[PDB]
Amino acid sequence: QGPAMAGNLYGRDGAAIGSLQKLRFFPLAVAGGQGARLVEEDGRELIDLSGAWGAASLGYGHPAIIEAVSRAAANPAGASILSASNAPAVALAERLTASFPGRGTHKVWFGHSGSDANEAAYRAITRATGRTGVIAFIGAYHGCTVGSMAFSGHADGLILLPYPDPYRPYQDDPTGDAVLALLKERLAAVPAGSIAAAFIEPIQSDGGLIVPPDGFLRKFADICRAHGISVVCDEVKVGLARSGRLHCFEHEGFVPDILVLGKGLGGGLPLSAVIAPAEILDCASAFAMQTLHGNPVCAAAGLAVLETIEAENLTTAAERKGKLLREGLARLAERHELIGDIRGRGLACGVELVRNRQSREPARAETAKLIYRAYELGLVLYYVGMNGNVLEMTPPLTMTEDEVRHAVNLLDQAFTELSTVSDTLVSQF
Amino acid sequence: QGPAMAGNLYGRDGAAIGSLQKLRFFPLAVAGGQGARLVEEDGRELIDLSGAWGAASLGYGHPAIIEAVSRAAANPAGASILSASNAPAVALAERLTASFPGRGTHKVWFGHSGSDANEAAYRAITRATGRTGVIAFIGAYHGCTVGSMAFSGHADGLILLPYPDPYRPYQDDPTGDAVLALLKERLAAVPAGSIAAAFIEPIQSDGGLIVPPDGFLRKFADICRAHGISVVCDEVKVGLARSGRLHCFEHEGFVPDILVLGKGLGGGLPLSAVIAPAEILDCASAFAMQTLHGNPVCAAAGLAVLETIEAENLTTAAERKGKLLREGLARLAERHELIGDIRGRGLACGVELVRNRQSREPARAETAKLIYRAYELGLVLYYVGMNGNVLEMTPPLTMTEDEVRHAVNLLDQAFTELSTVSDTLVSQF
Ligand SMILES: *Cc1c(COP(=O)(O)O)cnc(C)c1O
Ligand SMILES: *Cc1c(COP(=O)(O)O)cnc(C)c1O
Repeated sequence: QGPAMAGNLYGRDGAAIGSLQKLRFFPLAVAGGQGARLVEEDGRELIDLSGAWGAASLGYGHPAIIEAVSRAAANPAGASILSASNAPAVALAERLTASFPGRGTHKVWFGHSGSDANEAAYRAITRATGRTGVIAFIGAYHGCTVGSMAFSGHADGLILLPYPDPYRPYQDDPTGDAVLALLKERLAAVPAGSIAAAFIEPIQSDGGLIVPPDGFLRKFADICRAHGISVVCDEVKVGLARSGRLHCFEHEGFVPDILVLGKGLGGGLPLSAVIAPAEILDCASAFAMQTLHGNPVCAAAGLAVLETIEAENLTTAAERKGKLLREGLARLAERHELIGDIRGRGLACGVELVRNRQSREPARAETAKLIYRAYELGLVLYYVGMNGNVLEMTPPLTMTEDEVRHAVNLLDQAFTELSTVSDTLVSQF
Repeated sequence: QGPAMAGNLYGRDGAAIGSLQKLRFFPLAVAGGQGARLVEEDGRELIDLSGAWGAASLGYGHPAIIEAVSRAAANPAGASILSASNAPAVALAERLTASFPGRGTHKVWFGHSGSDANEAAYRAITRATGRTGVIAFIGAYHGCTVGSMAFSGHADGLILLPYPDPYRPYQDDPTGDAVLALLKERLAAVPAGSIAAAFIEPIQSDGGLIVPPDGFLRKFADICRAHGISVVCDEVKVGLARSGRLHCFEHEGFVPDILVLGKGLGGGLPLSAVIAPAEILDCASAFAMQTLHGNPVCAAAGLAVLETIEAENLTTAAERKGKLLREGLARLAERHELIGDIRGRGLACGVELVRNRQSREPARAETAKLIYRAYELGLVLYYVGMNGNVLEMTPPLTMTEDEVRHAVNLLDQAFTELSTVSDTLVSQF
């Protein structure tokens, strides 16, 4: 608690920035970055296996993002989509709609964040249908605004379901059929046509990076469509190439009615999008708008991200580098009993820590200590999960094979030195 | 409705972007910009007296914003304030707190938009106090999200008051004392201590650019403080040098408890801020957070805006160029009877149009036609107001004396040729 520490960048953050928006696990204080590496005020370098919770899709200082943002700042097509059309925003909407199977029928709404986008999707669908009921999952993370929290699991007529977890199956049913049956029984108890939409994550993020059982999401989508319920796929976390296909729903044998994007869409700038049927997004005007929505600098960044996914073959990169990561982690699991489950798709990877592999008892304290030690060793990653025991890895898609190796090595050391981290120091955060 | 028009940038915007977030008055379609001028796809240049609703504080392609954003993109301090401190965000918070009279007691929360910021302020104050009641004004524009609309005038325990307008005074009382008296009588009817906060705009934006009567806001603030009600000053529209003082409340003889900033703070990037007492912003953690909040590119832009306000003496510029604008408009009022009132401070200017100066009957249809004709002539401005009859001028602070002249000349022509605009063409929007 001395003056030198209080005067460093982390101490100044405490004195100037309120705690309201902080989610802090260790005293990471960044002054710069390059590739998949962060540089602290003191000059210390770290590998960022978080990639800013997935937002730094192209890592730090990617030349495509430099080029686009500098170009747009020097010759910006205004500042907004609200009261003018602008070139970069329109080009972006065109590209996003062309990427999606509903390209002939769908349009785009632009926001600043995943929270904003999920709020707008819910508001538009309820307006369009005149119904407010909504299905979502327990543990779902759809945002942290009043409008997006109304159907988060982490609104009038909310039905919340368990998300089927192959490692901890609801009703001991590894197929997830018991969750579908539960949904049917819930729907039987409400008036016909009273549910407007279903929000789903195709890999549950904050819930624990939980890939649902084979077939489950297709079946779920079929139940929704049988009731005329719009299926909204929240791909803020696992979209745009991260899963090893461009859209994560490509792994799951269905196409949603509405696709929600964010995080890495902006490559480190604030950008989100909803791709929805024209009838949904055209049901009102001047209805869900913020002044800087569709600003050209952020639109330019989104174009750069899409262009770079193509130019650097990042779908295939994510699939290759995800296999490499998972190989490394499987080697770690030979040596460290704490590792209970390694899961995910592409470069959305979760590692669940347990005190015993038979019982699967969660290792909550151990996880928090692990990530603190990793920070000390020069690797940044966080945890998530209902039980606080799932390491989250969402590195930049451009992270090199060498940086994947180094991160795995640093993680190996963290696991070895877990214990060394004091309870008091960790409970500060 | 032919293919060439449908294939131009405005037509493509209609086919790809939903109407949900649009607020369109004429078919403005922008491909670039420089200074205070926009360039359409077809190459036509326009003077932007809107400045993107106030957001383009430094105009288009300002070198300070180019330099900052390019620098931060090339060496970004991560992407977020949530799970790391970062250098530009901390420096920004420091500068914002130093600018405010509550510098010893206050901290900062960062958002993407004015809507986000107003939502966060309301959530924090209600959490901190355990009270949800709130005072706001009829006609108030605090945002367009579920959380910011809950106390907009354009929440449980909402008291809404008339905003005192010198041109149309409530109860024929030009001082606004009747509105204060009404407030006292409303407060007498609620339980002691049940109102947490009062949101006010120091010039009402969407309401009609309405500068309140001398003394009113100081008196209002005193009533609030007598009841322990936190005073929140929403300066999203008229803050940061636009009024000819750095903070608009400087004209009004009070200091708020909480200051909300947005729009031009980012100079065309999405950035907002709340400056509030530490006890308010420290009352929770992980409570009001979005992944890209405090990202360094947007923080860098905000630093550039603050630095440029200083380096280019933009407070004094706004006061000088606002006098020049108001002189020009006063000349227009000699010739065009429609002009009923010219008001505002600095470069936040409103011109209210009336069918007759004695009766003050609003000229709603005429206003819409006027701005459409102006667009055709090469000037961009919009209207606002309860009666749809207030031209809004919020140009970039860097707009030159020559561009002010040209805009006034183009407006003179618009007024002359109002009639020429067809009802059908204008009612399309
Ligand atoms: C991150 C995330 C959001 C929210 O995005 P923000 O930018 O934090 O508002 C929504 N949905 C999912 C699945 C997410 O991972
Ligand atoms: C523009 C404005 C807002 C909302 O800002 P957005 O960026 O559109 O969310 C809030 N308050 C006032 C006074 C405004 O002018």
